[PDB]
Amino acid sequence: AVTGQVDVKLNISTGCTVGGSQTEGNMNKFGTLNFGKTSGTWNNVLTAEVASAATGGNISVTCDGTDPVDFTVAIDGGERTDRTLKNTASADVVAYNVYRDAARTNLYVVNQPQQFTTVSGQATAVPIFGAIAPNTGTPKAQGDYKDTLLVTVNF
Amino acid sequence: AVTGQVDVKLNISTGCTVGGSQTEGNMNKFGTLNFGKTSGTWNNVLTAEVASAATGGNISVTCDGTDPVDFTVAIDGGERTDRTLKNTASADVVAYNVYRDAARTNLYVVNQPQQFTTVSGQATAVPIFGAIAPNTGTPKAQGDYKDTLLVTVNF
Amino acid sequence: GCTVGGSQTEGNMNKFGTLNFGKTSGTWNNVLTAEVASAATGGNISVTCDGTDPVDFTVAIDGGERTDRTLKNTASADVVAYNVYRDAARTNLYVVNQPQQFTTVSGQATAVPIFGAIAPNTGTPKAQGDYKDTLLVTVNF
Amino acid sequence: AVTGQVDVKLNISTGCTVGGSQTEGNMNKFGTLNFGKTSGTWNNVLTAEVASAATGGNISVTCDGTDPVDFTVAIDGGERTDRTLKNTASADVVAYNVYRDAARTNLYVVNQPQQFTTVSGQATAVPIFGAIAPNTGTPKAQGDYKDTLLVTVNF
Amino acid sequence: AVTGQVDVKLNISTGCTVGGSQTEGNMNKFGTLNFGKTSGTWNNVLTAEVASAATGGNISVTCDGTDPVDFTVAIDGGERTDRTLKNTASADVVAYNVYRDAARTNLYVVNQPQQFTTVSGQATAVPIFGAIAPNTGTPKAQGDYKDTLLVTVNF
Amino acid sequence: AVTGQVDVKLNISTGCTVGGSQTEGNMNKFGTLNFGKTSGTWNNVLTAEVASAATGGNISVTCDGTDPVDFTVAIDGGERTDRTLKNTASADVVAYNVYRDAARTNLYVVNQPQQFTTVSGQATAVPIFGAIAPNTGTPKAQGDYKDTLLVTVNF
Amino acid sequence: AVTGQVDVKLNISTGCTVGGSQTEGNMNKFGTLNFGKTSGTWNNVLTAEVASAATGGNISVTCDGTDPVDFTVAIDGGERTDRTLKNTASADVVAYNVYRDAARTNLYVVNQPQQFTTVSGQATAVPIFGAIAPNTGTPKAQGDYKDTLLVTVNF
Amino acid sequence: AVTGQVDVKLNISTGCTVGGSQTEGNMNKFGTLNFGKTSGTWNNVLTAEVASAATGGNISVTCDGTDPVDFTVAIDGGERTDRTLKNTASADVVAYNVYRDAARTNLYVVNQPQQFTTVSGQATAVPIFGAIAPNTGTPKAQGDYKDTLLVTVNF
Amino acid sequence: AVTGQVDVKLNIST
Repeated sequence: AVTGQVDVKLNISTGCTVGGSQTEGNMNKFGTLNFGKTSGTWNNVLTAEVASAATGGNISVTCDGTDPVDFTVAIDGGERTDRTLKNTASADVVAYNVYRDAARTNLYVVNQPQQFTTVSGQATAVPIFGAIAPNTGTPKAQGDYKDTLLVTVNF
Repeated sequence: AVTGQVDVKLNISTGCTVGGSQTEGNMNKFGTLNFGKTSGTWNNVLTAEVASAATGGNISVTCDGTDPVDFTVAIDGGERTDRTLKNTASADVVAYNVYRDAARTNLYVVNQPQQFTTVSGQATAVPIFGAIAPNTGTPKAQGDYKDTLLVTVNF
Repeated sequence: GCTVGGSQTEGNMNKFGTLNFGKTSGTWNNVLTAEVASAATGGNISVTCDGTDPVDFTVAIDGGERTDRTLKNTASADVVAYNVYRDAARTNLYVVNQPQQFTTVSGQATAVPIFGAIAPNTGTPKAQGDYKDTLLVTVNF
Repeated sequence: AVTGQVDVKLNISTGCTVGGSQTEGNMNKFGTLNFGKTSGTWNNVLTAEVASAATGGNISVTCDGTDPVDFTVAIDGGERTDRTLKNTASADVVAYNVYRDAARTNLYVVNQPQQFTTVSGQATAVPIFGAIAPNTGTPKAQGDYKDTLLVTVNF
Repeated sequence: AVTGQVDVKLNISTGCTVGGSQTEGNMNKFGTLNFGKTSGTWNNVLTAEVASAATGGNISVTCDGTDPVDFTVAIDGGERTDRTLKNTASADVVAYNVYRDAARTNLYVVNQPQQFTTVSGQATAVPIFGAIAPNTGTPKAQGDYKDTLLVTVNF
Repeated sequence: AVTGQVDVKLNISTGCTVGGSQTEGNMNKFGTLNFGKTSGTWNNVLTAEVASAATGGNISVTCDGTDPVDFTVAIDGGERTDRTLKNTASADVVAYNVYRDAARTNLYVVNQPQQFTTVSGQATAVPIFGAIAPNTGTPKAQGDYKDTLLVTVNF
Repeated sequence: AVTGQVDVKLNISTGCTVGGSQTEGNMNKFGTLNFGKTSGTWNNVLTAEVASAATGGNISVTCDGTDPVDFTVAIDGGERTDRTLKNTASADVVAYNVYRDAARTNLYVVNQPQQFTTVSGQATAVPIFGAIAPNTGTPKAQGDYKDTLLVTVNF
Repeated sequence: AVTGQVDVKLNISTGCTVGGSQTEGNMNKFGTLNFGKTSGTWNNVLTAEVASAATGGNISVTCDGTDPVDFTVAIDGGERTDRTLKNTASADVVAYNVYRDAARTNLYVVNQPQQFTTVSGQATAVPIFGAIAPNTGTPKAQGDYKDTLLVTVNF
Repeated sequence: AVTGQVDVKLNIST
């Protein structure tokens, strides 16, 4: 019998809120990274942007205050922690990655706070640009591949 | 004068130990559930994970032996027994809950042994995922809200 | 007078409960901690008073069989030092032979939290077996 | 701490692929819209066609299957979202537009899926015809003007 | 979803301009190759010169600078890519060709940069001499035959 | 890159044709204006008539129809645009002119449509009467002098 | 639009010249065939010789060189092509003919090169002997009858 | 190629006609100057008068009108232009002359208009009196000597 | 202008 304590805390004062999300039960549904349909072996880098579940556009984070707040954005490694989509039925995997800039260069490194700025009376967009490498080796099995990345807007 | 007996017992043989805790005086400090800063009325479900007081990551329970032991995890209802954080100065309360899975579905029911597995030469993590409902009604007073959940790793 | 609930009469001595720390290895790094379980119901000892005005009753726990709060192995002579506290944070200690004060109102039963706590033994591994002690809790007025 | 979910998806079954592109790092380089050299004030509409980065000719999109698939083509508004080329050093801008037909009539409207057809065993070309209005007012500063239009072949 | 990049460029420094054109909407109308009226079967080679839409004479290309610039001229294959005029109503076709010299010898080969010279303070003419072979076989249907050759003055 | 359009047209309905010509490659060879042999300094006006390349006589233009059509005849200024024959080897020039009537009065003015009539079931002749002024000044160098006048029968 | 070519030529080397002519504007006036005055009905063959416009005597053709050159002489059929003089006002005609020898035997056949010889340092005369048949039938109307024969000295 | 003009003229109004002639083909045969037979060396001047070919007498010129017209008579120098009769076979010549008066005094000078008068309703005779000098030197060869003098009645 | 011919003859023999 090892009984222990867990201090719970919350500082209600002046915070920042994330728009574009829908409450899926008790977990914020931020959006979808829909690469679309594809064949077994694709030569072109499959690339799609996150579509917020609430509006359809990009996640719009706004802060509540007058001075420009600096908030951070961190995305995790997905269900299996290595950014791989898994086929619903078979065990095939599809490696992918999420970048921050339009040219697929600034990668959202696993469990890292990619910095962001936000001014009063304005909503800043969180570009989560997906990208998949060209698979010109083995044709992955037919079906639907999925993953649930947890995006962590933290301060 | 009602004098009575209390039998004390301890079976020293082959037990299981919880890592990630720090001994706060004579009580094991397991960690912190830090939701962060927030405004009076938040529309998004505030959500944070427990951070072990010893390492900063998740509580890592390991057992001492060779066969996989099945240990249980039970969390209580907090200081007031209804999972509410209380403002340090005023009497305002903030209802919350702790879940076990990443999607806020498998709730750690009050005083219930949520089952867990553990194999030899490995440490299993105890995910205590916090979650707070969207308060879009009354703005709670400014300040710091706290609670001390007692996590009970028992066999 | 005032009466103590949650006890079972073991012969001619009131069995109040059990302080079960559970199973453990020779050397434990975490403070072993468990709460008293009343022998009658399984929960906490529920003391209720018989009357209309709120009575102030006291609770005193002794030092165990050997008077130094040590559990003894049933076979060998190894000992395991422990202590019983009153509050959930292991701070307010039930000092040996001391009347820790308590309140009780009419039409209500007050619980007597006897929170056990054992220090982290990271030195010598105590021998295998069962360690026991019989603390005598003294509800007096 | 606002943690949220982003569902990632990919339907590997029977897709369409775009030829004529080169993988620039992790972003598909489709081509170049080279208007050529020009003076400060040009009276003639400057006009050039996209040159695929892989072959030099037009982007050749082919689909993978037997039934004629209807795929769409969408081009965005450029780096600044208003189809303006910017001088590498100064802040001068050069407004332009991309059309689909040879007579500069069917405009690729910003973020719009201009429809397209494709049959089996054939590659369809994606004509991205550039066009710049006659500037007979102010002479833009000397140097190189650039823009990066993101072409979005989607299904 | 195959998203890709198209680099747009323009070098504003010292260019060459084409005179004799009129801006038809957003496409430069260079001129007309009017062979005139004819009967079903003509024995003489029908021959006419381009008439600039702006002045009525020959396209006058002038360069903007002091050193003699060498610019090129390229004409494409017409609407159907085989230099055939099509009847507005029926599907009859009339094969033709455009030459550069007055004796119908130096042909403007399809998609080829026929070289040209230009000196400062002077406008050079672009002779686009049309020529049609003698049709002494089948009488083409009555009506108007048309084609739109795209002339490409490039550097 | 200045890309432009050139509308090509042909009205196949009821036209007029020119006889007496031979197709030299893709250019209609109408005839020859042979002044003959001459000495360095000639006192008499050298004068000869055009000899059609097909028959040897005068160019016979006939129209295809029943109503009398009014067609025009235009002759240009020769290779150098000033009606001068050039010696094949040296740079000496011999000024000349082409008239329409037998008395060398009605001159075929440069780039001008000298009017003509034509009735059904008849061929009208196009008299191109050459004439050279008496050179009694400087003796032009020995050799052959040539020029290629482009006759333009247009409607 | 039937555009065609007319090759112009002149061989300046060693030619032959015709004397006795005057340049009437741009046409060589060779002479006059003056039959004189006559009545409505003449019984005698009216006969006169050509009188050169320059001297009054016979046309004197001389060649420029040392070897005897053989040059030809050709006379056409007059204004109406049937050797008829026309009254200036009325439509009456007077048929005539031009002979080469003094006895009216060797006729200058229409468009025919009647041969001639010429030696160095000498001028040969071109006898154009006119002759009119005796009209003893109908009296032609009063007035002046004219014609313009084109004499063609060619080599 | 020296092409030239010869104006032909005839004034049909009120003329004069010559009688006594016969049309030899297309040339008026006026008469014969028959000296008769003679020996190699004649001492007497051989003398004979012209005998008209039509009647046998003298040429009778009559004018057509009412006022007395003054017409002229001109005789040329014969075939060789020096008034010599030539033997048909050999090259011997016989010099002669034609006079106008009966006493061999008024000579018809070569190419000269010897004047004559003529009144209405009367025919005037043209005396062409021949005369040959006494040859008392060399005897000319046997045979027939001939000449054809062209008499020119002109106005 | 009425131009005409006059044949001239002489028979030198006896």
